Amino acid sequence: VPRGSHMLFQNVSIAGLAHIDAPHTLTSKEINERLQPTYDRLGIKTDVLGDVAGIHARRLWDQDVQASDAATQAARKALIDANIGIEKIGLLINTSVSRDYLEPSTASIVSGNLGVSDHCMTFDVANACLAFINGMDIAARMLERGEIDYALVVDGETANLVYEKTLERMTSPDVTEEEFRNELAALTLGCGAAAMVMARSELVPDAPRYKGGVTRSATEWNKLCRGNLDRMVTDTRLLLIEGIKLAQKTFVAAKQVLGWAVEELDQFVIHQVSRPHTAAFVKSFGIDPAKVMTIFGEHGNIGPASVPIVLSKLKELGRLKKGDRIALLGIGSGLNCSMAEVVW
Amino acid sequence: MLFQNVSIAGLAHIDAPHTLTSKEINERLQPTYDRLGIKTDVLGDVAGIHARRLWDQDVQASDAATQAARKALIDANIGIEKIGLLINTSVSRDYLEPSTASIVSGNLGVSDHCMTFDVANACLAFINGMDIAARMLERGEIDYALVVDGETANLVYEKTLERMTSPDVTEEEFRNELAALTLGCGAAAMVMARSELVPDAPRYKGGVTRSATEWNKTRLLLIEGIKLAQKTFVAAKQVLGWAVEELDQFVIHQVSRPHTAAFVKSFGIDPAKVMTIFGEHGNIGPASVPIVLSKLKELGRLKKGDRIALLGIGSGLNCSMAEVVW
Ligand SMILES: C/C=C/C/C=C/CCC(=O)[C@@H](O)CC(N)=O
Ligand SMILES: C/C=C/C/C=C/CCC(=O)[C@@H](O)CC(N)=O
Repeated sequence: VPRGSHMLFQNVSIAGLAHIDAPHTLTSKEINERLQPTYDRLGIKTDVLGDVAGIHARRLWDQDVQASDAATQAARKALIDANIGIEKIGLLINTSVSRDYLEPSTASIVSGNLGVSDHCMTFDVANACLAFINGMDIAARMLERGEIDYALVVDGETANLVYEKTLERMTSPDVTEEEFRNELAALTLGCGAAAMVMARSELVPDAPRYKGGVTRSATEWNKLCRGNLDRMVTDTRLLLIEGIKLAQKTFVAAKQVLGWAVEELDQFVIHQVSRPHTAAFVKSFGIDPAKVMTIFGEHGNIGPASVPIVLSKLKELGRLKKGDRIALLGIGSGLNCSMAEVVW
Repeated sequence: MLFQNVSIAGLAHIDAPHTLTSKEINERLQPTYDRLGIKTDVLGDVAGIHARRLWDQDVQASDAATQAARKALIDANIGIEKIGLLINTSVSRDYLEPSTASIVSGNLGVSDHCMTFDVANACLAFINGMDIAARMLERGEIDYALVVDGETANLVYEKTLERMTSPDVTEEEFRNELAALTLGCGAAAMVMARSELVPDAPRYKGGVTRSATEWNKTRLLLIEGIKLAQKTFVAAKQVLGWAVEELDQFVIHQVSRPHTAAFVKSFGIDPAKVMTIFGEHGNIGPASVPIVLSKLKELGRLKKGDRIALLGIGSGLNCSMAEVVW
């Protein structure tokens, strides 16, 4: 019985992948030292960062590193991984939450740094922690059609400023319990960068394939996590509850269009908000925790770069084998949920 | 290779309610003009911007985008439940996270199948959004899309006027800040759809993009932008079959009178085919193109079969040109 494609991508591949770890370690121990007088005033006796969220350290750049710089570093590395020159790139999309300016796009800045040709289409996509997958999909649609041969999706995140300003606000003798709780999640963020070269499959026959997938939304929850360059406010309790509800809905669609059954997937690359959010997600879908790589403990939450960083690390660690079915899953502020598949 | 089954179901624009005239602005800049001895009316007499519009206090980009979206849905005569994709393309944004699109979508009440995200690409983003939506429609992923764009400039005016008025500022710093006083508020939205759902609707053919990202760092913008546009037009001739005398309207990004005339001169375009709103509304960023297209529609200037060129030269530098057949 002939079936449809369900609109999954055909002949779109991952030619190259890379990540950059930011150089400076900031431990939760140091942060707690700074916060301790405020913890004490507020009666907080548990280590909410280390023991509850499960984050022991995160990485930071120098103050003067912009999103575009981190993105450029990852892009050069992914080009090497793909063994191609910048001249082959026909599309470059930046997907980071961090942004150099309102205008022009961070993508144009990265493109300028790398020296793209005058044929290269460039723009930014912004969608909280899901944007790298959005960028992959947009690239995939062009590649499938054959409008381009190769695309770069890039994402550099700089959390330096949010750390600096949040730590100042949270150490004020006047900070309220409500504002302290509201901003605490900002201290689980991390710096880092990732980039991916995608290509028409005919150019890279043995490369992993990207199939695309499904998305569902609950945009009535768009107030749950709001962030600017120096501040992020989060309702962690509702993010957890409403996020899981949305992912359940999304998983129903995934079973229908991707044919997913958790036991038949080899890796789950999940956006990571915290240890308890991850645990809840894994328990909710009955996923084998051994299939779920985490970097949150030592790098925290790298926003939309998280997924590709974890995928790149799995590649480098030699955890991925030909034929492996890899689920990319994320719940992003919006709320949105996306679930897609890569076949290694 | 061009899109065969993508149409424009509905289109709308919102004009911001408060007028700030350049005469009014100049009264405030006069002492600083005098100091440094300018004695020239750069806004009114050179740039050709005589007024621009501002929103009420505390109107966010999402609010303006939402107003435009509601009016575009009416123009398309469809309910929000039909929208499968909502992309926001504005420079102005409520937050870094979440997307301004999610906020607009929440305001409208989109369904749980509706995909949303922001695209940012200076003044070219609305055209990028249309392209992105077109590809999804063509592939059958969705039946209808909203592309929305609300621009706010209230804060920029307050801050810039105070800054450029301060003791430290050199000529040049000042002349650079003058450019900020050409920005205007406004909003637009477009419903795109699969053509079989809306026979007789205008059709979006798609377009071409060329870049010169070596210039991502005003007079310079002009020359290099036009050179980039020339390259892009050469491409448009080949892929779109474009020739100037065969196009009925040129809908272009709205930057300044000198910039517009230089563009018209370069391509040998009949200026009668180039509607402008900069004089009274200033530069509305990526919303300018769809606002002008919407005004052309509302004015009854567009007739069945009209070949309409949409184009912008954006910060990057980037240049995109696309065709709509009315
Ligand atoms: C398992 C439930 C998790 C809820 C997720 C909330 C969103 C996560 C964040 O707040 C950031 O990582 C980025 C983001 N919102 O996309
Ligand atoms: C006609 C030549 C145009 C040169 C380009 C000028 C830059 C224009 C602007 O500064 C804004 O309108 C928007 C933008 N840069 O995308």
